[PDB]
Parts: sequence; C-alpha cells; structure tokens
Amino acid sequence: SKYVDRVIAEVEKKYADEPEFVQTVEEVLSSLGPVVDAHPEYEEVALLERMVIPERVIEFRVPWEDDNGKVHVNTGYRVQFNGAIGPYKGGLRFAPSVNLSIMKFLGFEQAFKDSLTTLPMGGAKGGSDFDPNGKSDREVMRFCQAFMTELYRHIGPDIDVPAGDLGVGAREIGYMYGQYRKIVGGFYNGVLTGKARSFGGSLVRPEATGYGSVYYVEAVMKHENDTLVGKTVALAGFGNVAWGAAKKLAELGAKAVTLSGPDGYIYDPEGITTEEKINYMLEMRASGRNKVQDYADKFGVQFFPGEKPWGQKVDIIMPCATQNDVDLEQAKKIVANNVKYYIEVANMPTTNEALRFLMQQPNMVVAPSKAVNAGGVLVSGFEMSQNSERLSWTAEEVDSKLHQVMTDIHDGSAAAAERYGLGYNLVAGANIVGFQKIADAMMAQGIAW
Amino acid sequence: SKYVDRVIAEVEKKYADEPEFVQTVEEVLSSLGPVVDAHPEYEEVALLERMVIPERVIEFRVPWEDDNGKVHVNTGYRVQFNGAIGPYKGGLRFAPSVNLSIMKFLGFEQAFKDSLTTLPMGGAKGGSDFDPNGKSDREVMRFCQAFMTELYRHIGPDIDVPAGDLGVGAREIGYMYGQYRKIVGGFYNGVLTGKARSFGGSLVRPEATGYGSVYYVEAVMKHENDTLVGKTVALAGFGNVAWGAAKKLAELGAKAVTLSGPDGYIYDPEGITTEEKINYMLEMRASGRNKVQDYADKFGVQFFPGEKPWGQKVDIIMPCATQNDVDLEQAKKIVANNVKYYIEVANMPTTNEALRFLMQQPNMVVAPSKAVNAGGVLVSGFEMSQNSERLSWTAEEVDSKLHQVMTDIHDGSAAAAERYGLGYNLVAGANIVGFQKIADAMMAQGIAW
Amino acid sequence: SKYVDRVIAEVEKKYADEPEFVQTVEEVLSSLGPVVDAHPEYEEVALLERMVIPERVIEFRVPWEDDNGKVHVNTGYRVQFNGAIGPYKGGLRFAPSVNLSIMKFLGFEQAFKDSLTTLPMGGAKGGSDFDPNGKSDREVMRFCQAFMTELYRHIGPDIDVPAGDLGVGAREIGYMYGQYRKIVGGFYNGVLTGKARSFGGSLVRPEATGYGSVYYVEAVMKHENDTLVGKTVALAGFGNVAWGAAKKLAELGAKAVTLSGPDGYIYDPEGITTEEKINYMLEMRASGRNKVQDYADKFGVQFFPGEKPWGQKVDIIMPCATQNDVDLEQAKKIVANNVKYYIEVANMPTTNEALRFLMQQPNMVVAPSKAVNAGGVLVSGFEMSQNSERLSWTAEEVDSKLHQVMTDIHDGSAAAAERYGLGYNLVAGANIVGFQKIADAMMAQGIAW
Amino acid sequence: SKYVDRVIAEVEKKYADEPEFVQTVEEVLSSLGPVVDAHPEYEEVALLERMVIPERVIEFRVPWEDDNGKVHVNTGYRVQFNGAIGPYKGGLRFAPSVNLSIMKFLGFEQAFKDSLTTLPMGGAKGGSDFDPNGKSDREVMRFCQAFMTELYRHIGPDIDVPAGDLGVGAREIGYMYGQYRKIVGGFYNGVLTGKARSFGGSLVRPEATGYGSVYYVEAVMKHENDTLVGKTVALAGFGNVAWGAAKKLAELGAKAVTLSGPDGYIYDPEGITTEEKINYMLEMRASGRNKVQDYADKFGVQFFPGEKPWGQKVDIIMPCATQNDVDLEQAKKIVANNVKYYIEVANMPTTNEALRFLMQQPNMVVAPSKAVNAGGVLVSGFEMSQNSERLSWTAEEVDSKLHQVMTDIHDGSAAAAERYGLGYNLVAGANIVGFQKIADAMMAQGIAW
Ligand SMILES: N[C@@H](CCC(=O)O)C(=O)O
Ligand SMILES: N[C@@H](CCC(=O)O)C(=O)O
Ligand SMILES: N[C@@H](CCC(=O)O)C(=O)O
Ligand SMILES: N[C@@H](CCC(=O)O)C(=O)O
Repeated sequence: SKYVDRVIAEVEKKYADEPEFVQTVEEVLSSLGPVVDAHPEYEEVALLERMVIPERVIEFRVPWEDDNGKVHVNTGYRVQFNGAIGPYKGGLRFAPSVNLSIMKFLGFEQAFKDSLTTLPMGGAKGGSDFDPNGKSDREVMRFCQAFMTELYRHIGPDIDVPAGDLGVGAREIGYMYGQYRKIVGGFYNGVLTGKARSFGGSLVRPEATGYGSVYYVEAVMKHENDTLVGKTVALAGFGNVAWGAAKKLAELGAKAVTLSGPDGYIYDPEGITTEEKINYMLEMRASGRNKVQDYADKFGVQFFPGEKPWGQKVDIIMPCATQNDVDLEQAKKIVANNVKYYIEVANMPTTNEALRFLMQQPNMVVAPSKAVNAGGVLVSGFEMSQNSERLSWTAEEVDSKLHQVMTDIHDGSAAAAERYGLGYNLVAGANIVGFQKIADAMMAQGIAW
Repeated sequence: SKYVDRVIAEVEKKYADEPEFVQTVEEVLSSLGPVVDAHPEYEEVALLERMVIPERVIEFRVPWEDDNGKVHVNTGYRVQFNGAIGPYKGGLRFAPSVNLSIMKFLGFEQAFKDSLTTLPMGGAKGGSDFDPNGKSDREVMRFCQAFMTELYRHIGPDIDVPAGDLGVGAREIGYMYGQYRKIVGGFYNGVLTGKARSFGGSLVRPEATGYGSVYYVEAVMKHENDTLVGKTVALAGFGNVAWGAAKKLAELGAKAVTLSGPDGYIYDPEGITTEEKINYMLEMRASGRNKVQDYADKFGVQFFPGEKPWGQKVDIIMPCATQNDVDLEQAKKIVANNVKYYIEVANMPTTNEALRFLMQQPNMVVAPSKAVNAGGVLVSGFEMSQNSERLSWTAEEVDSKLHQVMTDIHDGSAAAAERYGLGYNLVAGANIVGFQKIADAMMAQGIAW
Repeated sequence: SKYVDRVIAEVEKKYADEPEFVQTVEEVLSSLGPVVDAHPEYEEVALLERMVIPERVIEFRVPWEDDNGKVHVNTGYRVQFNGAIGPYKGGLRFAPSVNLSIMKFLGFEQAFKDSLTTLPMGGAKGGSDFDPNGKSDREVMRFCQAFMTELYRHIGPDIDVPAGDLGVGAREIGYMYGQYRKIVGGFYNGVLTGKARSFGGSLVRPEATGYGSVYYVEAVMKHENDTLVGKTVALAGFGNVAWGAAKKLAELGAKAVTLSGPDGYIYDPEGITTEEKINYMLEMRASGRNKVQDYADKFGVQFFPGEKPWGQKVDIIMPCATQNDVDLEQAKKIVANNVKYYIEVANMPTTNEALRFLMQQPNMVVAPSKAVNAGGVLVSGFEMSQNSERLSWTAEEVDSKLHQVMTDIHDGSAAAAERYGLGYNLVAGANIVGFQKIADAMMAQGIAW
Repeated sequence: SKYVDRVIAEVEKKYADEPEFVQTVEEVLSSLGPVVDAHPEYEEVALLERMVIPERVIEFRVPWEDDNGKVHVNTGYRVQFNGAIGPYKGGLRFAPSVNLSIMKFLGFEQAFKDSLTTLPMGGAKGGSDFDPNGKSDREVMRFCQAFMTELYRHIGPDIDVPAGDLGVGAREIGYMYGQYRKIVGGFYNGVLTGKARSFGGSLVRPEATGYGSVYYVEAVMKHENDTLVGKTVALAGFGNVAWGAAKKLAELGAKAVTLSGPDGYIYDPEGITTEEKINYMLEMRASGRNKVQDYADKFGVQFFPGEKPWGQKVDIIMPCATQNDVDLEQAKKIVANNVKYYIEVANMPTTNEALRFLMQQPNMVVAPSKAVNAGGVLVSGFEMSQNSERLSWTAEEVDSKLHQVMTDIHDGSAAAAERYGLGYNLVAGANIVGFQKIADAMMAQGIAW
C-alpha cells in the first residue's frame, strides 16, 4: 500500500533518533497493507498518521533520597498512546536503559496487544531510568513514592491503569499504590493491576502469562491436527513465565526440557515436570543468585555454560526471557533441527533478521509475542473487572475465561490472515485483528484524537 | 567548579541528541562556578542535577482539519521546567523546526529570565511543529482550538501561563483563549498573557520589549558615565521589537540608522526618528511583503540587498530579529569598527563563537538577551497582576514600573558580577542574579521537586 | 442594515412567546445599524446571531418549607448570557412575575450595561418566581438556602457573580452566601456582590446607584454648557436610588422637589435637601408602610394621591422607581412643560412609545438607564476587586473612581454617537459603546461561543 | 448575662476534659455580657452555642522515618474554628504537649485576634505532637512532607492559610510549601504565610510582632497624655518578638533594660539600644545555646540566674516569651513597684489569678495579648494580599499600614469598652471589638454554620 509506505517513510525521517520505535512501526504497519487498501476512508481522515503519534506523553523529574541521605535524580515517563477502546493500560519498566524511544515502542505494541484481548483496554507504557539493582527495599519504597507523587495526577481507574514489567513487580506496585491511596484520600484500587490479593489482586495472576501461552499453543496444535501430548519444549529463563508454562505444559501431557540463565542453560530430558522440579524454579528465582546451574547442581542434569538452549532438538521453541535472545545464528540452528513450532512468549525475544528468516520457512509455525503473551494483561483486565464489581472471582472462573480468550486470539488471527489471503500467518493475523478494532473505534469517534 | 563540570559532562552525554539544550546548559552553568563553589550545600541536595531536568514535560497529538476538509496531524509541547518561584510562565512557538530539544533550551533560559524580573514567575516553553505560513485565518483558528482542547488541562492562572513567541501573536492567543473559556466554563483570563485589551490585555504590551531594551541601555550608559543622546544605533528587523526600540531611542535623543530584512538592510543616516518613518515600519509589517527595501523605496535611502547591517559604523549594535544573526564573520566587522556597545535584544542573535570573541574584547560592553529583553515578560507579569486585581492600570503606571525594573536588572547584574570578582560582566551577572533566587527557593522548598 | 433587520425578524419569529426579550433585542440591535454596516466581517461569523442566544441558561426546581411546615415549590433561573469580557455578572430578582422572557431581556441588557463600565464584567440575570412579600425572615432564609443548594454549582468568583435586584437585598445576599460558603468549604466571598461590610462588602454601596446617576447628569450639564446648581429635579420613589440621588443633588447645589409612592406623589418646593428630610426617606423605607404621604404628613407638603409627579414643572426628570412609569400620557406632560433633561435612572421606567416621542423632540436630552444607572454594578466591580485583593478601599477611593467612570460613560457615548453621525444621541451612543467592546472580544475569541 | 452564664456552664460540663479550652471560653465570653444583653436576637439563633463549637476539626496519623530508618508515628491537627469573615487562618505548633484542648483554645482566641485586624481572616490553629528538638534538618523535612501529604486537601489560599508558631518557623513553612506545590501541581503560594521572600514572603515579616506591639503601646501613651520617650521597659526572652520590640523602642526614644532566658535574666540600665547590642540577640538566638547569660558575658551586665526580670523597677512590662510567665508572685512584685503599664506581648504570658489581680489595680493599664500581638498575623494578611496581587509591596508600605492598624486596634478597643460603660478596659474592649464583627457576619449568614 502506497499509503502505508508513505507513513513509514515519514516516521523513519521524523523519529530517526528513536530507532526502536521506528522499527516497530514499520514492522506492524507493513503487515496491514491489505487491510488499509481495502479501506480508502482511512486515508481520508489521516488515520495512520494519527495512530503513530501518542495521544499524550508525560515525562517528569523524580528526586529521591537513598539510605545514606544522598539525593538522586531520575526521570519518569508515561506514554498514553491510544485510548480509543478503553482506559490507557500498560506496564511500568524501571531500568537504566529506559528512554522515550523504548517507551513509545512498547507503548505502540501494547495498544495492539490490548486490542486483541477482546477487553476494553487502550495502550500505554511508562517507567523510569531508575535502576532497582542493588537498592534497599526502603530505597525502592521512597523512589516509588516520589514517582507516584507526580504520576497520580495522570492516571486513575477510568483513565490509565499501570501495572508491572521489567524492574516492577508486586512489591513496587504495592508501594506506589500505598502512596496513591494516601494522596487521593480514597480506595480506587483498580488504579493499578498486579496487586497483592489482600488489596484486590486477582487469583491466577502469577500463573497468567505462562498458562496463557500454553493455551495458545494448544489452539495451534488443534489447528494443525496435532497434539501437545508427548511434545517436548525448549524454554528460556527460570522465571515467572517459564514457571507458569512448564507447569501447564506438564499438566497437558507435554514437558519442557530446558531452562536458561545468563550463565548458560540446562537440559533435562526427563522434563521439568515434577512438583519438586517445578517448585525449585521458584526457589532459584527467590535465591536472587541468578544462576540456572543451581537446577543442574540440584537435579544433576547437564549444564552447558555460556550457551543458549536453541541448539537442542525439541518439538517447540518458547523463548520466555529476554529480548533479541534468538538471533540469525540461533534461528539457523533451530531451522537445521527441523523444529516446526516457534512460539514467542517473552517480548521481542527474536531479532528481525531472525524473524523474517523463520518466517520464510514453509514448514514452520511462528507465533508473535503480542498475541501469545496476552494472558497476563488479560488477567489484569479481569482484575479491573473484579475491582469494579468490588468482589473476587474464583480461580476456576478466571482460568476458564483465560483459556477461552487465548483460544480465540489464536483462531481469530488465523481467520483474519486467511481472509486477506495471507495463509496461516499468525504474525500478520495478530496485527490485523488488533488494528481492526482500534480503527473501527477511531473512525466512529471522529477527528478529536 | 568540579561540581559544575561534572553536571555539564553528564548532561552532554545523556542528552547528546538535544544539542541546543546541551549547549545552553553549558553556557549558563559554566558561568555559575564561583557561586556554586561558595555554596557546598547545593551539591549535597543535588541541586544542579535537579535543575537541569524539567519538572514536567507534556507532548500531545494535534489533529486538525484544513479549509479543504483534509486532515493534518501535528505535535504539541509544553515543557514546565521550573515553578519554584511562580506559576510556570513562557511563550508558545509554532514553527516546523520545533522539537523537544528546542523547547527545553528555550524553557531553561526562560526560568533564568523570569527570575530576573523580580516578579513571581517560573520558567516554561511550549509550541508545535505546526507551520502558520500559508494557513488561512480559519485554519489557524481550528488548529488553536484543537491545540487548546488538550492543553487546557495542564495550565491555568495559578499553574502555567503561556503567551506568544515566533508564530504566536495576539491573534492566536485570542483563539486559544476563546477555546479555553468555553471548555472551562469561566473567565480566568489570567491563563494567557499577550491578550487584546478588550478581554484583559495590558497597555504598553506592544511597546514592552523594545522600550525595555532601551531603558536597560540607558542604565548601561549611566554605568559608563556616558549618554544615549547623540548615539546612533544599528538595528536588525523592522518588527515589533525594532519598532519599539527605534521609537524609544528617538524619544531619548538617540537614533537608529539601520533596519534589516531577509532581503538585505537599509541605512538611514538621518534616523528612523519621525512619526512618519517610525509608523511606516508598522506598515511594512502589516503589508506581509517581508521586505525592508520598501522603507528604502519609500524614504529613498540606501538599500544593500543580501547584506547584514553589522558593517555600518555606529555607537550601538542591537540585534532584534533572529537567532545566530551575528556570527564570527559579523563580530569581526563589529570589532574592527571599534563599537563599544553590543546589546542582544532578540533571543540568541549571536553564535557562541561570536559571543566569546566579543567577550574577549576588553573595551566592549556585551549585554545578554535574557536580561535585555525581559521587558516583554515583565509586562506579561503586570498583565497577570491586573487580571488578578480585576482592573487596568494606566499606561504611565505600567511604563514607569517597566522602566525602574529594567534599570534594576542591569544594576543588579553588574553588582553581582562584581561581587564574585568578574568585573563588569553583564552576561555572567544575569545568570548569577537569575540563579540565586531560584536556588534560594529550591533550597527552602526541600527535596520534593 | 439589512443584516440587522434580518436578525430582528428571525428573533421576532423564534421567540414570539417572549415579548419582553423580543422588544429589547429590537430596540438595541436597531440602533447598531451604522456600526454593523461598517464591519462586514461580523456577518461572516454570524456574530449577531450568536449574541442573541445566551451562552447558557439554567432553570431548576426549588422546594422549600414554610414556618408552618407546608411545602412550597418555586422555579429558579440563571441566564448566563455573555461572558466574552468578564465573568458573568448580574442581579437576582425574586418576584411572582419572573419567567424566562423577563430573565433573558434583563440579562441581554446587563451585558451592554456591564460592557460600558469599562470593567471586566460579562452579562447575566437570574432569580425566581418566589414572592418575598409576606414571608418571614426565617422563610426567606430557608428559600435562599434551597435556591443556593443548586445554584452554587453554576457560579463562582471567576465564573458568575450574582448580586441583588427587585426582591433581593443585603439580607437575601447574606443568607445565600452563608449557604454557599458552607457547601463549598471555603471563603470565596467574591462569589456575590452587595454583601454587608463585615464579610467583604464595599463602602459607597448604598449610595452607588444614586450618586452615579448624578455624576452622569453632571457630565450632561457640562456637555451642554449648563449647570446643576440651581436646578430642580423630579424624582420618583423614596427608595435607595432616590435617596442617593437627592443626597448628591443637594450636595451639588441642586434640589429634588418630588418623591413618589404607589399612593401618589409629593411636591416640596424647598427641596428634599436637609439631613432631616433626606434621612426621613430611610425611615419611610424602613417603616415598610409603603406610603409617600408620610413625608408630606411629616413635612407638611403637598400630597397628591393617585398621581405621578411627571406634571410638575422642573429642570430635570429622573424616574427612579418602576418600569413603564412614564407613558405617552406622562411624556406629553413632560413635553408640554418644556423640560429639556429626561434622565432614566430606574430600569425601563419609560415605554417605548414614550421613548420615541421624547426622542423626536429636538430640544431635549434623553439618557438611557443602562448607562445612567451603571454606578451600582460599577461598585459591584470594585467590590470584586477588593475581595480579590483581600483588603478594603476607603470611601474616598471608591467615590472618586465612581465619579471618573460615570463621566467617561457619558463622554464616551456622546463621542460614539457623534462618530457615526447620530448627533448627541445618548441612547444609541450607550448601545454602541457597549456593543463595540463585546464585539471586539468575540471576534478575537473565535467561533467557540 | 444569664445567656452567657448558661453557655459557660454547658461548656464547662461538656468539655471538662479540655481545661485550657474551657477557661478561654469563660474568660472571653464573660467579658461580653453587656454586648449580648443588648442583642436578644443572638440568643434566638443560638449564636454563642454555635460559636463555641469549631466548624470543622481534622486529626490525622503522621508516620515518618528518621535518619536511621526507624519509623515514628505522630498525630496532626487542624481546627478550623470560624470562617465567617475570611478563610481560616492561624499558626502551626509542633510540640510534644499539643493535643485537641490546646488547639481549640488557641484556635478560639485566633478568631477574635484575626477579627481585630480589620482584615478578612477567620480563626484556626493546628500542629502536631511531633517534637522538633533534636531532630535533623532532614528529619524535620520528611516530617513536614508527610504532615502536608494529608493536610493539603483541607487547606488552600481561599480556604485555610496556616503559618508558623512554636516549633514552626520559616524553615518548616518552606518544606511544607514545597510538598504542597508538588502535590497540587501549581503555585498557589498564598496557601501559607511566613514564607521566605524568594517565593512570596513579605518584607517586615521578622519585625512584625515586635514593632506592632510598640505601635500599640504608643497609642496607649497618647491615650494617657504620656510619652514613650525616656521610658524603660522590661522584656522577657531574647527572641524574635523581643528583638523587634527592643529595636522599635530604641528608635522611638525608649529603651529596654532587660531580657530573659531559661537560665535567668539580665539587666542593662543602658538599654539594649545599639546596633551592636540589638544585633547580638540574633546571634544568641542563632547560637542555639539558649542562654541569656551570653549577653551579660558579652556586654558585662548583670546576670541573675534562675530569676524573672519582673522585679526590676521599670516604666513598662512586656512579657514576650512564654505562657504563664507572670504569676501572682510576679504580679505582686510588679504591683509593689508601682508599674502603671502591663502589656502582654507573647501569648497568655499571665495566669488568670495574675490577670484579675493586675486588673483590680486602679492605676494600671493592662493590654491583652490578642490585641497587642496582632502585628504578626496582620503582616500575614498583607502577605496574602501581595500574593493575590502577584507583586511585592515596599517595606515602607507594609510598615506604614502596620502602624495605622495597630493604632486603630488600640483606639477601637478603648472606644468599645467605654461605650459599654467599662472604662478604659483594653482587655474587654479587645474581646468586644473582635466579637462584634464576627457576630454581625454570622447573623447575616444565617443558620448554615
Ligand atoms: N507488563 C505486562 C503487563 C501489563 C499490564 O498488565 O497492564 C505487559 O507487557 O503486558
Ligand atoms: N515570548 C516572550 C514572552 C513570554 C511571556 O510573556 O510569557 C519571551 O520569550 O519572553
Ligand atoms: N441589580 C443591579 C446590580 C447588579 C450587580 O451589581 O451585579 C443591576 O441591574 O445592575
Ligand atoms: N502564630 C502567629 C501567626 C499566625 C498567622 O500569621 O496566621 C499567631 O498566633 O498569630
């Protein structure tokens, strides 16, 4: 589509200094050509040009004092990218690399991911260049208070609902929420999600991302007249997502056979499928040692230091740890191994070069992270519902809806790709399904945003 | 000061992509060494590190529709840099070059300028990459409405009071204000300054910047046991500031002998000192022709196309038009001419290379724009007072205070430079006087911002 | 002006059921032809069509309980007609005849009157069909509380500042204000004017309307190379306005020779010029007897029952009591008497037939009430200034400004009439001066309201 | 008055547990008998019963963390006692004895004091049982932030304007204000008074209480056909008030001859009348040593440890330090000495027994602190005016109004006492003048508060 190409070119030029953002826009917009060409009305109201500029961006100063009385200064961000279909929604990331480029790219993708859930959630991202590494609990608390002392005026249960991400977990959400309720003088606990149960968090929260990713893979098997049962799976990490996936894979008849750490990776041909094995991951996580070897030492399984587990021959690859984990190098190994299922779980775990490549392979099934990991934000949506109803749902209620939605995200994507003649292209399908709802809403709302 | 050098280095690295901002910080902070070295307490509360990061930055999407029904999208900014001593305050600039770097640099300087006025005004800057050139009146109106539809929630008479700048005049202020009062449902006319008289603008508004700059030069003459009477002056432009200065120079016994346009410059040895001559500038401005030749055609005076008037031998140089007007090339001519008085009137009309150079010259007097052009923002402060009192002052009241303050800005700067042993360095003096009030306020307010 | 005629015709048709409003619009708009014909731009933005429709109208239910526990229901109004040049401003009228027509007509005229003061005040009117006659003090208090319990959300010191009118005096203003400050939880005493001194009322309040009307007449004498000294004056009423006028006439060398009541009128060839005489009016007012005879009984002066004092031969006629007091019948007597000065003081004290007639008389000077009685609202403006400054001015400060403004309202009107070639037509002049400021502001504010 | 006696009896019974409050009510109400007996209408609307119950009381939890990371908990109060004539107004006291009783008594008296100023200021008091003694600057800052994090929602420039008192000075006001402006997102610097100049404090602030007390004494001399010149004066303390009084006494021809400290008192027959002597007080204050001996060591003047200076024979006694300083014991010495002028400067520096006693003495002049020390709150009122006008007044403007008002507070009190036949009773006169304005306002505002 000439219209699409034109917007990408203008973006590339205007936001040259924001490489991460430019690439994401290109990647998403480029898959929408067929849809946009079928809707000339979009161009007339400059829809794409509007979409690529966040509704509102806020940056602010965050001075705070350490345990020694020294004053530090960081910068806080919240990018409220698109609120056409629900209050802004998206996690908070505290990491020294954080800048506007990275917030806009994650925030643009968040809009598409949130649109897929089928719930009324807009897209946003925020965070700070504050580095939680090595800070005391008390230091993290004062930072969170000073961060919220400004942030509170831009968010709220019907406006913008943040949540956790890298560097931001239950603990930080708790401290921010305490400051919020104090300043505002009321409860409004739907202002943040990822909360502890005592003040409104949802059951299935910890399992959400991981289980969700397995329900999606299940819908993939079905599509392909195949089965999870018996399948082996390579994971990355030993964290939350990895824990949740391993757990549900095992329950489903499958088994994970690898985990990974900055120190290397393990191989466990038996499968991280026991209560004892599965639970230990929590331990290692706890431990704060940050080494995957511990599992190998504990269970007496292979530990290959300084190596990715992308070389092992398995049925399914699920990268659930960090960005740009799988590169060309690793993709080629995966290919060579004749792995059919490549399922992104963590955010942007694959480089593009790697992605196109995997995508050129005819026999392969490639699932994009914005769809596969939607389970967590989907449970954040259920948490906002529970908070608005002022009650809790049972675990069975939450898990059962989680399950039905993840299946629909898969099926919907396929149907959409197929409709625009793209085959079984889950990557473009996720983009298309996500874009359509947003477009419909923006077109109906007129030219205001 | 090691502390100062350290903050400049961290700024240079962190905001590499914001060259204009980096340079301004270096230029201002570097002159404060003596003051900072005398106040060790500043470093303990990380004062400079706080100061260089704006309290709050807001960017937002601005879709709007042209006379033909085509939809355009621009981006709006408001950088609320420092509000320690008054509501945020600073102009709006509509120009296609506008970006965050430029907003932060003008907004950082605005804090120092506003601090010098002696009135309670903080520092901010905002605007859009919208280009008013070639737009209809109706188009500018719809843009201003859509811009304000988001902006209103961040400003207010006690919070942030914008005003005009490049691309933003009475007309735009009028349209934004109409939208504001409609959305908010009340009067609150102190929300913007630069208003027309019918709805609360102040007398002496149009003359403000120009007259103020002449009262300052007057205080310079006095300092130097000299006199305006008889002096000749090179101006740049034929606009508002130039008009106001010429006018007051003439009244004071002096006379301007040049004006300037993108087309060249004129020389008028008699002096733009008559009602007829003086008033014609308004005409040319009106005319929208944008040519200084008109004056030469009209009055039959020299017109040197494609040339700056920096070569003419005069007593006083007052650049009142555009940035980086006076470069090394032009400074060397000025030097060669044995001009003692170089008085910046327009904002950053001189490059640094040019500035250091002029500043190395022992016999010369160099006045920085943040002090010299304070007259306009000073009248904006009087306008907020009048609006808060719900009455108007007479022209004599406003002009008489304008006069006394500009004298004090000069005298104060000198005294300050002298105190820290810098001689009669009006440039560092302006920075020091401005910084001190802000520092005092931030130190008293604690570590919150 | 064809444009003017067209708007009047559309008004007449659309608001047929609002006779009082239709007539006022016609009367005012018809005098603006020359101004509108000189400004084609007005028609392009449909300025007059906008002006004739109030920005906002609010009507509301007012249940309240009497001293016997019976529940009564009345209706409350506030018409916020035009706020282009200041917060809405205008009195509250409690009378059983009150309806929307009457509120809109008084509110449209209030905009023009407020514009003449030269202060930033918009135009509004409000009130209720509640009848204070025969109610207890306690009943009036509960009514005022219930009326304010809804009204408070539409007004405020920067939004809409009501004040007294027929049926609403200091006492009612006090009760409404008490309810306001309780609901809102703060002071904000600039929300209402006409307050008692103890909580922010202004000195010269009681004298305001009356004195103002005499300062205006003074400017008329000057215009006409004449003098107040020695002049005799027919007043109507024995109330506030009459009291204030008599008082200042006497001080100025003149003397009133009549007063009036529903019972008839008195004639006092000596002049209501003594402390004893002057003060007695207050008595009669107090007395609540409502009879002008009391003065005649007390001072032993003529009392002609059931008669208007419009028949007495005097230098100046100043009707300061009720509407449509002076009719054709009375105008013809005035004419026959060769009275040159006819000065409306009370609101619409003359019927139109009467007005045109007086206006056709070549030798006569006719002053419209919107200008002549501006003194009261002008002191309400000074009260808002004092409240905003959080201090009181002295009586001399208030009276001296009152005086200078009333002179300017006269002079300005004359100059304006003369400019559009209308002669010394104070009636059209008041309309023109008032309209111009409002137009300027609306044109500058764009098409929002 | 039976009505008065009845309200005192009901107060005594209902607030038995609040001794300080009960006594103050009795003391004030008992002097109002004559006024109340002249206004039967008061009893009908239960005016006194309303007056003795604060409009609103707020208490709140204040957790905060010390320099060692230990968590402390204190309690915060704000009693908004009466807002009939202006926003609530009154200081903040941080001392371990603070409780509701003490807040209500100081807050009830504050209403009467504020009413005397003639400015629109209501009456309030607040504070905490937090003890600033021995805390670090950083600790006081965190406390002030946590205190304001709750307090901000109850105050504001038009609602309730706190200020300093025991334990709360410029430094604490600065820290609270910084937190306020951060939470609220705007300037609103009129929210607190006693601010540093850099962010809106008024000139003459430090001198205010002391100078004011001397202008009042001056009006007393005049009343009594006497003179300050030559008079000697016993002060108490070496603080702010003492410094200000000594200073102005000296300028006026008088001289202080004593100062006092917890360590004893000094006698300086020459007079603390030199720049050197006067300025040294600041030193001692600074020093934080808390000993008056320093002055005696420095100037070589008598130092009587563990003794009050109430025994020295002087013309005028001005207790300017602490409560219940002058007891029966000290009063008897004063009496014995034939001192005619007893002028309370500090708050409640005299016990009642002592007060009645002094008051029974026929030849003596006794001035109550609520009137004499009104100078400070009067300058706080001028500061709110300056902040609302968004400018500064000169020192001469502030001092000259200070002077005229203090004279009026004296004269007004005398006239009032005399009117109700009480003689020259400055104590009852202050109560009566204060009560009358408040009563007038409450009666006009109806039964809402
Ligand atoms: N950080 C997760 C959770 C966000 C949310 O729950 O709002 C994400 O990227 O979706
Ligand atoms: N644009 C002018 C005016 C700003 C103002 O009046 O706030 C400046 O740079 O100062
Ligand atoms: N009722 C008066 C006073 C209104 C006011 O003071 O706002 C009028 O018609 O002007
Ligand atoms: N604490 C002083 C000052 C209070 C104020 O300025 O509001 C008093 O008791 O009056």
